[PDB]
Formats: sequence, structure tokens, C-alpha cells
Amino acid sequence: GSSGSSGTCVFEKENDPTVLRSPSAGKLTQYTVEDGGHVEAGSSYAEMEVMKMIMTLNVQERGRVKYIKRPGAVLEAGCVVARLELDDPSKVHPSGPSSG
Repeated sequence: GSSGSSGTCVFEKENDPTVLRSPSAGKLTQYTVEDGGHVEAGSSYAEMEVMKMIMTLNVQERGRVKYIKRPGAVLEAGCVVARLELDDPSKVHPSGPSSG
């Protein structure tokens, strides 16, 4: 049992902390959150189909998931799917460090 496959191994330094690229090829289907939907770091915001398998897509860092690419596109390794919008990029609360 072995069909066969091959590809190139190229590296590219370009991945913003507010971007949700595809870790592996597949096929975009739909999302599990509404426009600019807010979720937790780890929650699923969308899914995909790869190797005849449906895999869930989680956010690398809590924020707001938004659909950019139309639903039903070709998911490829190291590609763009949706961007994340940090809802808490900075917010110094009125309280410093205290004995522990």
C-alpha cells in the first residue's frame, strides 16, 4: 500500500501574529463562528478537508476570526485562510505587583 507523492521543501519567513495560515493542505468548507467571531486560544473557528479527512481549525491565539477567502477554496500548505484580530493587544490595569 503506497500510492506515491513528492514535493519541494522551501522556507519563507512571513507569518504575522494576526494571521491564520493553513498548516496543511485540504479544502475549506465553512466556519464555526460568525463574522469577526470571538473565541478562545484553542477553540475551533473553522474546519477543512485533507487526505479525505475533516480536520478542525483552531486559533493560535484568542481573538476574532473572520472569513476572507470564499467558502469552497483550495486549502494548501502555508496558505492564507483568515486573519485574527487581537481584542486585547494591550490594556494595563490599575494595579501593580504585590507580595505573593
